[PDB]
Amino acid sequence: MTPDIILQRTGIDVRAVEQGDDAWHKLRLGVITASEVHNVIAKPRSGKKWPDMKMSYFHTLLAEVCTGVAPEVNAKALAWGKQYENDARTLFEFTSGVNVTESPIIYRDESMRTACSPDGLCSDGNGLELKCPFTSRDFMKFRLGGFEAIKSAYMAQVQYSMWVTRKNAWYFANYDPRMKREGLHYVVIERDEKYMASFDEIVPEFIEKMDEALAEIGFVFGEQWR
Amino acid sequence: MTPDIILQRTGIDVRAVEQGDDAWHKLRLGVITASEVHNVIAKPRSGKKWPDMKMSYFHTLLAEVCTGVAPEVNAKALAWGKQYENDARTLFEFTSGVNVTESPIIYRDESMRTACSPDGLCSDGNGLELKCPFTSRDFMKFRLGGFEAIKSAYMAQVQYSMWVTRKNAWYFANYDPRMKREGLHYVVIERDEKYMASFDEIVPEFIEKMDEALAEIGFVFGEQWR
Amino acid sequence: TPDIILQRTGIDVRAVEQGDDAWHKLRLGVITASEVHNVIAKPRSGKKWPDMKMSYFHTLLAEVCTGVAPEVNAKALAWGKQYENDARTLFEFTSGVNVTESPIIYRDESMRTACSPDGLCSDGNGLELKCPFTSRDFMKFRLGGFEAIKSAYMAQVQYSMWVTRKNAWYFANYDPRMKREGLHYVVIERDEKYMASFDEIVPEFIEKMDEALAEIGFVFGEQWR
DNA sequence: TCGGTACAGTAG
DNA sequence: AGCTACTGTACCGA
Ligand SMILES: [Ca+2]
Ligand SMILES: [Ca+2]
Ligand SMILES: [Ca+2]
Repeated sequence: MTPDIILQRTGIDVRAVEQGDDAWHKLRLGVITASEVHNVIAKPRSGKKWPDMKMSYFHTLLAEVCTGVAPEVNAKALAWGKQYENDARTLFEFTSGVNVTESPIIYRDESMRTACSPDGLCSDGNGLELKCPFTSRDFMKFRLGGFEAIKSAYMAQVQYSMWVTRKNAWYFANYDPRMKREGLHYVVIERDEKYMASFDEIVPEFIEKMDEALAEIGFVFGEQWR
Repeated sequence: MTPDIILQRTGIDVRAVEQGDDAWHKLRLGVITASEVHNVIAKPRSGKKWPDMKMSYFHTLLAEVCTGVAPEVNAKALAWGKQYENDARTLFEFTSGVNVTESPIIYRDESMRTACSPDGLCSDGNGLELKCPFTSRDFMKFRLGGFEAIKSAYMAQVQYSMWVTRKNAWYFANYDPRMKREGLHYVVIERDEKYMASFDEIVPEFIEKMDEALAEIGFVFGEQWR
Repeated sequence: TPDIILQRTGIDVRAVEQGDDAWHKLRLGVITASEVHNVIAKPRSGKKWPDMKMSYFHTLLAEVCTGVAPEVNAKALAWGKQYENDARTLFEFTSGVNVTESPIIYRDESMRTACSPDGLCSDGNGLELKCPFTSRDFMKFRLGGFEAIKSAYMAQVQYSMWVTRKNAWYFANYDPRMKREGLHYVVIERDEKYMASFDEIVPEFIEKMDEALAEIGFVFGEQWR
C-alpha cells in the first residue's frame, strides 16, 4: 500500500490527516477496524449463529457503506481518552526509551477492507496501543494485573493490529494522570498465531457476507468514497 | 367509544391533540399501551411468578396513576423522529399511494385501560407504525432480514395495536433519511389470533392486579385525570 | 472520634455537610455502607472474589493512590439533594422522632470502615432516607415493604449498624411526585448474620488492599497526609 | 423456584 | 477511537 493508492480509491491524501478528523472518519467507513474486530471473532455459546453484537457490527458497517456517514458519539469517558493520549505517548517514550512516530491509518491490503490506526510505531519495530482509562479503577486493574487482566476486546484489537501491519510484537500502555506515582504501565504483547489464524478464517467470511448483503439491496463497497 | 366520552372521563378534547404534546402524554397515564405491552405478556421460563420486567412496568403504570406524571424519556431519539416524521409520512404516501390520517390515541373500550397511539391510519383499513430509527444500523437490520428481523417488542406492539383497534392488518415501516437511496422499507403484518388470545388472557388479569394494588394504597384508576 | 480525625486529615468534622468538599475527602479509600454490598458478595461459582468485589477492590485502591474520586450517578444524587430537607421534615412529622444530621461515622481508629447516615433519630435509631429517582421504585417499596428492599440496601443498612454499634435503623423512601402518601418507611433490626459476615470478611478485604497497595509502594492514609 | 453474579448487548 | 455505564438475559448452586 501507498499514500498514493489511497488517493485513487477515496480522493483523500492520507498524510494531511489527523486521527479524529473528517478525513479520518471517512477513511474508516465500512472498513473492519482493530477496535471493533472483537465483534467479528465473537462466537455463540453454541451453534453456528452469529451472536447479536456481531450482527450489530455487521449491520453498522453495511449502514456506513450505504449512508456514507458515521454517527458522531460523545461522552466524558471518550473525551478523556482523547485528551490525554498525547501525554500518555510522551511519558511512554520517556520511560521505555523508544521513539514513537505517529501513524494515521494502515490498511492491510489493496482491498481496503481491513484497517487499524496505531497509537504509534516504535523505533524498535513494535507498534503501540495507548489507553487512558477514564476510571482510575481500570488503570489500577491493569497496573496490578498486567498481561492477564487485559480484556479480550483489547487483545483482539492488538493482535488484529499485528495481522494488519505484519508486525511481531506490540506495546500495550495505560496512562492515568491522576495517579500521584506509578501512572504509566505497559507490557509487550507477542503476535499470537492462534489469533492470526482465526482472522485469516473469519475476516474473509465477514467480508464475503457483507458483499452478499449489499448486492441484495443494490449497493457496492466503495460507494461510501465515491 | 368516541370523543365526547374522553372529555367526560379525562377533561381532554382529543381533537386539539397531536402526537406527542402535553395532553398526548396525559391520555396515556396509567394506560397499557402498545409500545410497552411486551412487558405485560412476558412469562417466566418455568412457574407463574411475574418476571422482573413485568413487575417493573406494573409499578411504572401504578406510579403514573398516583403521581400523574411520566418522566420525560429518550429526548435524542424523539427529536430525530419528530424532525423526520413528516417526510417519512409524505414518502410512505407517495410510495404506497395510500392516504394517511393521523390518530392521537385509540382506547380499546369504555374502561380505557388499554390503548395504542399509531403513527397513522391508512385509507385502505390498515394502521401505521412508521419509525425513524436513531441508528442507520437498525434501519439496515430490518431492510435485510425483513419480517424475521423485527424487534420481538415490536411484533407485540403491532399485534396489540390490532387487538386494540380490532383491525386485521398493519404497515410496519422504517425511514432513514441518511440512506443515499431506498431509505423507506415497509412490510404488512397480519393479525395473529395466537397474540389476540394472549391478550385476552393476560391483559384482564394485569388490570385486576393493578386494581388491587391501587386499592391497597387508597387510590383509584382515573385519579390521574382528575 | 472527632479528635483523632484531625491527626490524620487536619479536618474539623464540624464544618461538614452531606455532599460538600471536605466530606468527599474523608471517604477516600474508606469502605462505606453505600458500597459494602460489593465486599460481601459471594462468587456465583468457585471461591475466588467475584467481579464486583474486584471492581470495588480496584476502585478504592485508586482512591488511595489518586487522592480523588469521580462523581458517579449525578442525576439521582442531585434529585436526593433537592428533596433532602422535605423528606426529613415529612419523616419527622410522620414518625414523631426528631432527626439530627450526621456526617461520616467511622467504626474505629483504623478509619477503614465508615458510613454516612441520613440521620440519627431521637429514639436511638439511625435513618436511611432515599428519594428514589423513579416513582416506580417508590411504588415497589410502598407495595412490597421490608422484603422488596434490594440486597445492596439491606447490606447498606446492616453495615451502618455494624459501624455505629446500633440495634435498629429506619429505612425510608420519599417521593414528592406522589399526589399523597409519598412517605413510606420501616424499621430494620440489627441482624447478627450480617454482623458476623462483616466481622469475618471486612478485615480480610482490608488486608488484601494493604498488600495490594504495598506492591505499588503506596500506603493507606496517603490520600490525606 | 429463588437469590443472586457475570456478561452480552447497546447507548452515549 | 474514545472507555465507560448502564440494563436486562443467561447461568450457577442452594
Ligand atoms: Ca488507543
Ligand atoms: Ca411510533
Ligand atoms: Ca442516603
